[PDB]
Amino acid sequence: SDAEIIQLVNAKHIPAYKLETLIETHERGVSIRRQLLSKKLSEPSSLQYLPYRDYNYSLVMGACCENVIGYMPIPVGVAGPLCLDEKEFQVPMATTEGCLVASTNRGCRAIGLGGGASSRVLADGMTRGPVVRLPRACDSAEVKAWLETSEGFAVIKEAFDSTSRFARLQKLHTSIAGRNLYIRFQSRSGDAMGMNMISKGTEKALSKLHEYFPEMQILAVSGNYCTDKKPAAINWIEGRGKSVVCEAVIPAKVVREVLKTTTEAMIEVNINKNLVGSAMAGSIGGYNAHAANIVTAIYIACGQDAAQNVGSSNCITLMEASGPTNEDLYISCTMPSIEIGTVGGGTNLLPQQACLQMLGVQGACKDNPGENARQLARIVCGTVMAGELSLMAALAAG
Amino acid sequence: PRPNEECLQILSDAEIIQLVNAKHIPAYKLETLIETHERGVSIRRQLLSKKLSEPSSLQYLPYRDYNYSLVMGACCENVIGYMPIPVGVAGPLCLDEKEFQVPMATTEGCLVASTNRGCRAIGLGGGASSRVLADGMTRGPVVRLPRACDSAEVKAWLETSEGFAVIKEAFDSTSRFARLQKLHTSIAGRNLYIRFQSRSGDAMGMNMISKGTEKALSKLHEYFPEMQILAVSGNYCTDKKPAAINWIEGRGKSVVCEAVIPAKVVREVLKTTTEAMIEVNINKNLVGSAMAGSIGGYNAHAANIVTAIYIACGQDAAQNVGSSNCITLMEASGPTNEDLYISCTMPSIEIGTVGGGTNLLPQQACLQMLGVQGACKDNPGENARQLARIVCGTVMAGELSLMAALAAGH
Amino acid sequence: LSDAEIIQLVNALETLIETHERGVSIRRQLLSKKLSEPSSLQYLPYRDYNYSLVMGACCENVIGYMPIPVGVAGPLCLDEKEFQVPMATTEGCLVASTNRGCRAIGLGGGASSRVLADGMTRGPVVRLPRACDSAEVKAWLETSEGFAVIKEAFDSTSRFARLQKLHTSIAGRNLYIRFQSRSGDAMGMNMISKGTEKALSKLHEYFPEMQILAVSGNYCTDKKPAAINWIEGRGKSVVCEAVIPAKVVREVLKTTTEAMIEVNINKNLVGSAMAGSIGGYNAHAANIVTAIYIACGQDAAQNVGSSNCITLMEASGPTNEDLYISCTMPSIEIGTVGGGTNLLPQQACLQMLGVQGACKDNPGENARQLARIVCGTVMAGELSLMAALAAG
Amino acid sequence: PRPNEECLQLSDAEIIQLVNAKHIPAYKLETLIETHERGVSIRRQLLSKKLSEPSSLQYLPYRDYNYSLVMGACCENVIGYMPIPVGVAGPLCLDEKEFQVPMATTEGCLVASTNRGCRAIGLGGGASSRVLADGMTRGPVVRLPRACDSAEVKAWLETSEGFAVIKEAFDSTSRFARLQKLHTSIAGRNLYIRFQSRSGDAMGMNMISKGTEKALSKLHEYFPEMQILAVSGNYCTDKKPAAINWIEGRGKSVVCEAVIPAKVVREVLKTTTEAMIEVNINKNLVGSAMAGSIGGYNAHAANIVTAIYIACGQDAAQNVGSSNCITLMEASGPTNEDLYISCTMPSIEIGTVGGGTNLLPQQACLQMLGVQGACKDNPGENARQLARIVCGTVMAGELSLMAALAAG
Ligand SMILES: COCc1c(C(C)C)nc(C(C)C)c(CC[C@@H](O)C[C@@H](O)CC(=O)O)c1-c1ccc(F)cc1
Ligand SMILES: COCc1c(C(C)C)nc(C(C)C)c(CC[C@@H](O)C[C@@H](O)CC(=O)O)c1-c1ccc(F)cc1
Ligand SMILES: COCc1c(C(C)C)nc(C(C)C)c(CC[C@@H](O)C[C@@H](O)CC(=O)O)c1-c1ccc(F)cc1
Ligand SMILES: COCc1c(C(C)C)nc(C(C)C)c(CC[C@@H](O)C[C@@H](O)CC(=O)O)c1-c1ccc(F)cc1
Ligand SMILES: Nc1ncnc2c1ncn2[C@@H]1O[C@H](COP(=O)(O)OP(=O)(O)O)[C@@H](O)[C@H]1O
Ligand SMILES: Nc1ncnc2c1ncn2[C@@H]1O[C@H](COP(=O)(O)OP(=O)(O)O)[C@@H](O)[C@H]1O
Ligand SMILES: Nc1ncnc2c1ncn2[C@@H]1O[C@H](COP(=O)(O)OP(=O)(O)O)[C@@H](O)[C@H]1O
Ligand SMILES: Nc1ncnc2c1ncn2[C@@H]1O[C@H](COP(=O)(O)OP(=O)(O)O)[C@@H](O)[C@H]1O
Ligand SMILES: Nc1ncnc2c1ncn2[C@@H]1O[C@H](COP(=O)(O)OP(=O)(O)O)[C@@H](O)[C@H]1O
Ligand SMILES: Nc1ncnc2c1ncn2[C@@H]1O[C@H](COP(=O)(O)OP(=O)(O)O)[C@@H](O)[C@H]1O
Repeated sequence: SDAEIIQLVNAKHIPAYKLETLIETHERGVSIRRQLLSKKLSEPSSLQYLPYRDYNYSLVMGACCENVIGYMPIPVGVAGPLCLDEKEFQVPMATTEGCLVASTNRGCRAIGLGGGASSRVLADGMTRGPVVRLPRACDSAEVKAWLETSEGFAVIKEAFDSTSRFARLQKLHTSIAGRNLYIRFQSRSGDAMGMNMISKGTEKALSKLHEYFPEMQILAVSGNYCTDKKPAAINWIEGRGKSVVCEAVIPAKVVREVLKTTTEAMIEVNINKNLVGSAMAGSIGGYNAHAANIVTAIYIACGQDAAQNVGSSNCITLMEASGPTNEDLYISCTMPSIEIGTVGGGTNLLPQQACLQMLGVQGACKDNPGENARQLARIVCGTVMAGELSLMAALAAG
Repeated sequence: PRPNEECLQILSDAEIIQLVNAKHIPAYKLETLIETHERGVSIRRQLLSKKLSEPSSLQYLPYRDYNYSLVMGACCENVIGYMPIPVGVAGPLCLDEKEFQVPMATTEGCLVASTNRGCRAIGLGGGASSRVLADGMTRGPVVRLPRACDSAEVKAWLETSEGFAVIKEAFDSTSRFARLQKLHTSIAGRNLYIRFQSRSGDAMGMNMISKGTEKALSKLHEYFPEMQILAVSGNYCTDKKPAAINWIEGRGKSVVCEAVIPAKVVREVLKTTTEAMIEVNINKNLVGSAMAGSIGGYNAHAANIVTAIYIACGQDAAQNVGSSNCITLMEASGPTNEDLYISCTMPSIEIGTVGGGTNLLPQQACLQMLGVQGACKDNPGENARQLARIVCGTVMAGELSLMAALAAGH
Repeated sequence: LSDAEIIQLVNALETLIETHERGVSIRRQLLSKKLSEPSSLQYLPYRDYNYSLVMGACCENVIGYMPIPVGVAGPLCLDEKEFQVPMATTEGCLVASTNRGCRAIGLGGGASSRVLADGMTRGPVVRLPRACDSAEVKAWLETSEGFAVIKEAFDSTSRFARLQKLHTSIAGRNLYIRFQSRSGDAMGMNMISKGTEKALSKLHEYFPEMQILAVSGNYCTDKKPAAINWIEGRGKSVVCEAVIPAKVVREVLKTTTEAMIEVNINKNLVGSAMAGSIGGYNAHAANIVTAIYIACGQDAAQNVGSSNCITLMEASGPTNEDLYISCTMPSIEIGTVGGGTNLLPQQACLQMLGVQGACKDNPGENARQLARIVCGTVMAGELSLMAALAAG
Repeated sequence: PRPNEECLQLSDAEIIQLVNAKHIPAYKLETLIETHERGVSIRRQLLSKKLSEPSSLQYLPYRDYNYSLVMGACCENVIGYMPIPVGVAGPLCLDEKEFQVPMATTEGCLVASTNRGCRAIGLGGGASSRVLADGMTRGPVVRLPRACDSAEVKAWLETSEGFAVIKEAFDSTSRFARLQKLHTSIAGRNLYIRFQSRSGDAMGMNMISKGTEKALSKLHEYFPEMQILAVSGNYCTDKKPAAINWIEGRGKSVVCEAVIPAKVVREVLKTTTEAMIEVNINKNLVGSAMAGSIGGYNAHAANIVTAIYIACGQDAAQNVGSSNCITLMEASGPTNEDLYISCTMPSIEIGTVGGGTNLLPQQACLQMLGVQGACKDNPGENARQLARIVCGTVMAGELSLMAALAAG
């Protein structure tokens, strides 16, 4: 019984996190971990409203989380339809910020009444940037030159690509800092965000490189040159994951009636807030109003890694006068580094798979690998554009 | 399935759907038409379900038994259910002579485990110490004057003791927690960006600062009638976008944390040496981030910890953008210089224990678990400050663990 | 003694020898023997130059001087005055294009400028045993009493040294302190350093465990790009503006207001954004800043931060066909006394502008006037080059 | 003083009379007169009357200078020249050679401190350097009607075929115009294209601008709807701080290194290896990080770059990006008491042919280094050698100044 397992565990031997190994059932393991934790709290009843029952923990234990004590429910709203590339999407948004889903929905409506939005994927490739060290800068220079010859690259590419069917080493960007050499490996990864896959490829590639340069020390599989989950100019300038651009034209009438403002007022706010304002703040990649809000809500709803909102949110929002009389609104959003996937990680869980299915991009695209992930990136870029339209109209109106 | 003329009373499921499609009523008004909250949701799902390519795609999206009462008109719209995020626990975290059991909402494997290991190394080292260096949420509107000479005049005016006092009075009249601290202004030709900074009790303070800013700008307008208020936010805050200003001047809570890990613990718990950790920290977190052209990203993975705690505690997760700013430093310490000194400095943790998502019960549970839920009666803001310290300490545990693993390499 | 005699004595200068010009001749001969082209030095000038002002103040191991052509652009109609701007450069068409920009402004009724802030900085890095201690020092530095004592100590070092504010930043047990102060008409580097050393010494008396790691911890920030100079300013922060009549844009600049605006937005704002620029939202401020700095005896290496600029353009007037233009430069590091401004030729260029030496009546006014002149000339430079790009 | 309508054959005051009468612009004095120095003397006299103190130009030299090289090439409305003291630091032991480095500056102790740095390196066995990349850039901004079109152009430019045709049109403009990679970036319907190419021993601006013009003209044939907004869209990026130059390089990317024996650090630099390291990490790495620097992880590279640039006829305004540098220091040797130091400079914009290097005095400083003009047999080698020299001198400068800060 629980009372029995509790005193057996209190007898040090087994730690609270070794409950999924002993106890013959997931949910009970959680209940037992909770009771044990409750007694260590200044308020033993604090867990009362934290849910944990009837959740499919089979897919979570040993793949997505440890020392599980329940789950956190995030309200999921829906914005749409989003008319993108001649299709209609109903976008799931997990958030606790009031008016976010509503304002984004309004943005979607303005786009719909404007004939829809168009998007293009400009680049696709997840990255990993390890740091290695040579005895001297002259040696690291030699390695860089070697990696730059067609023969050196081919050897590394072969080693990298042997690790998986989706591992296709695209290019290599190397940077030297004295005797240190940072190597940025880039590769597609089917419909997976590709972090783990690229890591495996990187470890195999660095090993092959160690044979030709035995004096090379592999300091860290990640030397922050990726760059993963930290702001960096490199992701903005060279891209990371999926680089996407979206656009739409909003008829003056729609700007007037749906957005409650004018094209001229929107343009003036965009230039002075999103361009000049971000410039005065010393921003690198943050030339937008609130891309992070949309990226985050969709990421949580679709099982993405929410911490990747850091670089995935990079965006430059542009607005221009358009049309016969210059009263129509041209708008574009360019996002160079959307880190996303429809396979693996949190996308392996059922509730998040439901939101992905809702968009028609769940799991692998069997006939065209990577297409589901690309479609999801396009959807994110389009929804961000709807979000930018709506919030900017509100700011422009006062 | 009764006809529409009869259905105008106060009925059946298929009938509401037929009344919705017929009288063209937007799905978002379902909360004001049906009896429960859960049924408004169920109908919305049913309406939504026909507009899909896979009508059964919502099958596993939970929606039943959720307390929508607190969500409606406050946290979300067009609700079709909720998304469960697994919550793990890392700890105890020995911080400032207390012990914390940190809730972490995540779907990334080994994150909670590695962070837990980091907590253990710290506990064995005698614990961590933290300090709140600054506290003040900001809002940075952009106004325009006819000429740069006029915007310069406004800037100078805002810089006199009398001008500031007038603005501070106007700003502070809007709320009991609104305490205008300072003003940072920047000019770009005829544009003037004004960064208002103020404490806000235990609330993250976005809404309170906006109200204060609107009252202050209105007052400023009385002194300079030719001033045009272009946007209540001119990106000079800066909210949810990377910016050097948050890194250099801070935003929300600026915090520093530190600990010393005995060589023995580095060896046995972290599976490496102090010397290897230091070498990885310098060449990855300092030199690597420098080569990548990073502003404020001199850390290994602060964003992972900040995000997991933010989701579990009802914070605004989109604020992970600036809240994640962190510089992690490591150095040789002790008699033989073999013990590991580690510090994490986070200038812009945007956080709160009142309002927004913290008004929901499940997230209040995670906040209670930390002992920082809601307002602090006897010392306003203390709960939010305590939460920021906890976030900074957990990030440091996360940095310790991940760096040890990278240092041990293979 | 001959020259080959003194040379032989050195093997087996201005201190030993009597003449200044002779000591240079000797050094040139001594150095001549180590080069693989000893004749190369024949075209490097050295005679008829008074090394008196240079020795022990501006340069060492002097082997001559480098002549930089000085051109003149103007008149520059700024704040109801007219300036003839000296520009030392070797880049063809720079002076000419800048002159054209000046003409467009003159025809537009002139330019207006304002100095928004004035204060040179020095940002030393100190260390405490623990982050908790550095936090304590920061808190103390932010109290009115703590600032008062540091200020008293800083200001006691010179008549001009006046401490304005303190910006402190923590990195674990490290504490970076940015001292900002006016400095009369001097660029103020040396003066601020003296003040900083006296202030840190005083701070040490309150916190004996504090280690002064370096008088400069790169938090100033001097001669390296940094967001801190852009956001908080350094030296003189200046804004300049003008309106160019549609006719002038058409006839002098050979383009239209609409084309200029479109180039400014997509080049200076969007382009600089795509490039990941911090403070480089302009076309070529560095060209003007550098040419004037060399001609006026400023420290040319300071072109790094001094060049920070955001150039803005918009439609103005009744029919919205006139060109409104502004340039905002947050960190112009400049001076009219000390350093290279102590030399006669550079003093001539400063006199040409009417800002040489100290402004006895109001210290700092000459330096402020020079900063305004630099900002206005940059604006003329931006107008001209942008017109050329908008046209083709 | 003869009458105006007589003089067309005359004195100084006669030229003045004519100019002030017909409102003939001062820059015309070059074509108007027959000589050069007299055109300068007349411009000064004319200018002197437009000054609040007509005696201003008294100490600004103009006599005995070679204006033939300047006129129509380096400067306009010339009123004289500005003398910048030139000091010498060295020998600089770099790659088994010895260099005597010319430095034009007015900052006291700069040459001296740099000289000390050179001595510490010499006594340490010298420094080694490598050129990692070479390629000047120009980054124009073009516009298409829609983002979908600009994306099509980007994709087209990325094919081996599309590139070849671009490389052709670009290369056909010069002997040295040899186009390497293309880096494109999209911002909605805007497309920024960064052309990168070697340029022999020339810094490369004009050369690459020409290639870019012909490449864009070529691209306009495949895309008639493409509008060339500006030959430079700030994506180069030239003379403005930018992360792109730091990350992708511009001009010459160079790395330099040396090891300084503990004894030398102690006796010449007056400090210890341990103190130097501690200052480097907390000033050049952490300090620059706290300041929000992009590419400024050094103590004073700009000082050395500027002094050498002025002395060698380089474009001094290029000190903005050319100064980018990350200075690194670490414990080395058996006893781990020796000082390892490296400086990495990704974007040194330099040349030994063209611009100010066409003038004699600056050619003297270039000859002093043995890199003047074109390298007949190995094009670009002189410019590369100059970049290595700059990187090595910066390293000497960093060593010396850091030692002084460490000692206190
Ligand atoms: C006037 O309110 C505008 C508004 C709206 C409306 C569309 C309902 N929605 C949101 C939300 C519901 C989308 C936010 C606030 C958005 C916030 O998350 C991000 C924002 O702070 C980023 C920035 O612009 O700097 C703001 C809003 C934005 C900035 C303000 F100062 C005040 C209010
Ligand atoms: C070798 O594995 C190290 C490791 C561990 C271990 C402590 C379990 N946990 C995580 C996780 C579970 C904490 C991550 C990966 C962490 C990832 O989210 C952020 C990381 O990418 C940040 C960065 O350093 O750039 C990595 C890991 C880090 C860098 C790699 F290249 C590969 C794997
Ligand atoms: C078509 O020529 C434009 C022109 C002019 C004209 C005003 C004579 N002058 C200069 C000079 C004489 C001012 C430069 C070249 C200016 C150069 O120094 C800086 C510039 O490169 C900064 C930038 O805009 O990125 C350029 C020019 C600028 C960019 C080109 F691509 C080509 C030519
Ligand atoms: C204590 O003097 C150190 C010293 C020396 C010595 C080699 C004589 N030379 C120079 C000169 C002569 C090389 C400078 C001053 C150097 C200055 O130009 C750049 C410097 O400011 C960059 C930085 O370190 O942030 C400084 C110096 C540097 C920083 C100070 F705070 C004070 C003095
Ligand atoms: N509660 C809500 N849920 C979803 N969308 C909403 C909500 N409120 C407003 N919207 C969006 O905002 C737009 C504006 O609606 P509203 O404020 O009622 O003004 P109007 O009647 O003038 O359109 C709607 O078309 C809808 O897309
Ligand atoms: N079409 C596909 N795209 C991507 N991954 C696929 C596909 N089909 C199968 N897979 C499998 O899924 C893995 C990616 O998921 P995972 O290992 O969780 O890593 P990550 O979440 O870091 O991308 C691949 O290594 C491969 O085994
Ligand atoms: N599943 C897990 N959940 C939580 N913490 C974990 C988990 N696995 C490991 N840890 C952390 O990692 C530390 C290392 O334990 P383990 O991997 O068994 O190695 P060792 O037995 O060599 O110490 C533990 O003290 C704990 O803090
Ligand atoms: N060599 C020069 N020196 C100084 N200013 C010049 C020079 N050439 C042109 N300018 C300036 O540029 C403007 C352009 O004149 P010019 O080159 O003759 O072309 P245009 O008359 O076709 O506009 C003039 O107003 C003048 O101020
Ligand atoms: N009006 C003035 N403004 C500034 N400095 C002045 C003034 N009058 C005299 N001075 C002197 O000139 C010195 C400034 O020159 P210097 O020490 O070389 O420093 P800087 O680096 O600022 O040029 C001051 O210390 C002071 O003795
Ligand atoms: N070896 C060489 N390398 C480069 N340029 C050379 C060489 N030999 C002759 N030249 C000529 O010198 C020019 C370089 O000077 P210039 O056109 O002013 O351009 P820049 O100074 O901007 O590099 C080249 O365009 C070419 O005509």
